[PDB]
Amino acid sequence: DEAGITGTWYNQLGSTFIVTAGADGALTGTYESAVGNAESRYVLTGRYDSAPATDGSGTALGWTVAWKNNYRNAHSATTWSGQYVGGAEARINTQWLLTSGTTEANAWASTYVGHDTFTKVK
Amino acid sequence: DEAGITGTWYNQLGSTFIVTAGADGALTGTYESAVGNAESRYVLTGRYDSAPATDGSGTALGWTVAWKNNYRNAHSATTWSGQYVGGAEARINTQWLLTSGTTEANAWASTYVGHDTFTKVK
Amino acid sequence: DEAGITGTWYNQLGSTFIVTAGADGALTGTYESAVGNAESRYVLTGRYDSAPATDGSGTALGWTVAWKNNYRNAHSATTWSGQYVGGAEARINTQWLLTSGTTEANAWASTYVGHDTFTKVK
Amino acid sequence: DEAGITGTWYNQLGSTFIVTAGADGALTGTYESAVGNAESRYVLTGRYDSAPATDGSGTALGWTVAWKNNYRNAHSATTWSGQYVGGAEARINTQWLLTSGTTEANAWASTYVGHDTFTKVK
Repeated sequence: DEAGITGTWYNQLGSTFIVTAGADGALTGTYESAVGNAESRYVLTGRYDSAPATDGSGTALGWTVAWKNNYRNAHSATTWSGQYVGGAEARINTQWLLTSGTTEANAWASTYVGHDTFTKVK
Repeated sequence: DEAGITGTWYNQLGSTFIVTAGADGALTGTYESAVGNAESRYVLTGRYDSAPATDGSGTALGWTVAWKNNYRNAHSATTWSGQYVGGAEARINTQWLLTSGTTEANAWASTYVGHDTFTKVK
Repeated sequence: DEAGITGTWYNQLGSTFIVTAGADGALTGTYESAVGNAESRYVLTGRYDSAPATDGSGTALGWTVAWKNNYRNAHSATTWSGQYVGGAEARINTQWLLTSGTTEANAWASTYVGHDTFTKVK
Repeated sequence: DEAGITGTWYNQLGSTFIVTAGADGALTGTYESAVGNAESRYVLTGRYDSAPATDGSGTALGWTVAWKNNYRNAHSATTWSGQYVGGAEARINTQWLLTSGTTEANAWASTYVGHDTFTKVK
């Protein structure tokens, strides 16, 4: 599913995920968040299963954005872990962890958890 | 903290995380899990905050491993999201999400969550 | 929102959440999972914010089910943490953690994470 | 493990978890957080597996605190999901989800995730 994953994806917040899937399992591209302490595009990288099961299962994948670019630095990183599901209404269904750099006293509150669903439309 | 992060790290399970931190925010290297459906080294990639706060806060980072190599394919991916804390007993404190490729009927059970602490010793 | 929360709720899997909200912040009732190692109803208990903000924010709440009843014992417990949002299309938006009893060797894989959205219809 | 679980527990932050395990699977008691927007004791309730496996596995359990008492209201709830491990150095190993009541615009950032380990000492 190199073909299936590569391209522009959109989540329920209106964020834009632009990815290229490599034959080797690499994910590279850019992320633009519609929310939070974010402006414009941020580098992403990640990995995907380049030889998924042929029993109708999804394709496992994940990627990271560190929220620093030329405009802003939110001193934080998000990882998305999920699976690509192909077909007429292709989706990437994810859960994510957003960690901030914190002092040791605040480290208990360093990490948000959430879920994003990406589609090829909207 | 390019210097601080780059090198060999070990978690509480005895897994080995070998990383290079790029001046640009890139993380590249290899991961070897002491547990699960895993053998030998797997590619990782990720990102880190290359200009962290100077108020004693940690450095945010994350990375992904897709559990396919020349030996095995576990049809799964783990993302670690966390922060690097420098000093005499440097640590990377993480939480992680492990997603399997699943059928739609099993997708509710696709994702494990856990936490790993990495040190430069053991 | 004692009135708003009390009643029968349904999630996207077709599970049924039957709850009573107490004036004191208590949640009591029963849960029936449409999936997994589950049959019929299981006891639940939990808590909710009985004096929520009046600025349009949701109402925080959570509850637990241990997956033992007279029929089955899945040696596991799920906690849902979320917020109630009132109005024409009332919802309870949750994330959940499902922990199994494990041996120490398997404890890294003890916990699933997911998300459920409950509505008053279907 | 009604006997094993019932009593006073302490986590790595110095919080105090006071619980009674019922023969029926109920957990009742009080929680006092050493951190966050919290003062004094808060009601908790939860559930545990009252007939765990006899193969050396832990005992699954969970509980909820809504962060309202006579002193403060943090408009939030935490759920802990985990397992009790008996013996000389008994532990309750948990992961937790802390949800705030939010506006719909902030709901993506409503939930923290973390992990607490409880012991009978300190």
